[PDB]
Amino acid sequence: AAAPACPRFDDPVHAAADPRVDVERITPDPVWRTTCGTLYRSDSRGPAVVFEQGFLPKDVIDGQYDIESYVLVNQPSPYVSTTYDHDLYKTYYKSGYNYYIDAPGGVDVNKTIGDRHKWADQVEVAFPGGIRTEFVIGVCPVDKKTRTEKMSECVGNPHYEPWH
Repeated sequence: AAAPACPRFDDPVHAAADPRVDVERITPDPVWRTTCGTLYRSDSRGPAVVFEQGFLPKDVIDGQYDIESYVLVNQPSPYVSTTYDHDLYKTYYKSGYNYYIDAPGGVDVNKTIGDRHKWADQVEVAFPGGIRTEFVIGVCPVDKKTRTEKMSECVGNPHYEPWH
């Protein structure tokens, strides 16, 4: 069978864990992701924390709202970064976990700032205000020495709420 199209929420930051994010401050003009495939995030923070809190951004108030600046220099920002690439965890050595995300929206970085910048290979989606736990599917821990997922140790998020 051929797959169906994706639901479209009216609120572009419907997914935000911190709704104080000010969408009008995002620069440059964001190109919102309209697909709904699984996204991924490398993070060293453990699933007990992420499943309780979701992914909260570092600074929705005074953080770096410019996406190009945030991608290039990684200051505290209103964004939580994710990737289209299931395998990007292989490039994140420090990071103990590959989180699986099923969330509407997000700013498509390469569509917003182009695909010629230094980190275009990361195929990132930046979530303004972060990501509520109901949109975090689960996680797989990563074996650092082989850069592989420990698949018998993946865990589903009890708070995940499928929506499509």
